[PDB]
Amino acid sequence: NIEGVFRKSFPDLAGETLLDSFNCAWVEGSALKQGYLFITPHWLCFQSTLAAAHFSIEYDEIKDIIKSKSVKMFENAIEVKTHLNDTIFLTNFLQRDQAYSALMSQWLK
Repeated sequence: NIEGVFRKSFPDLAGETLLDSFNCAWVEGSALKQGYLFITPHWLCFQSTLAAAHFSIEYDEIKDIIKSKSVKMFENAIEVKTHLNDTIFLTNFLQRDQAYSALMSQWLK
């Protein structure tokens, strides 16, 4: 029912097809929120599984996407840098390589 989460959380994106989705967590400082990364043709979105916290960012707002270096077994993060110089930290991916590839495909057009 991942589509239902998307359609409830992002009604402004009701015309967007859901191309892919990934389990991960949004981390901001000391706060971690487990949730879902959604990839649509124009938007990168996240909704927390058990909390209100969510975001949506257009690919034309994204300056860079980094597959974070790690020598730790269970850390698997992606960093999203915006043109407004914000940084979004996504962690705890089960399929980080696949997520990163799916991101590249839409961001690089």
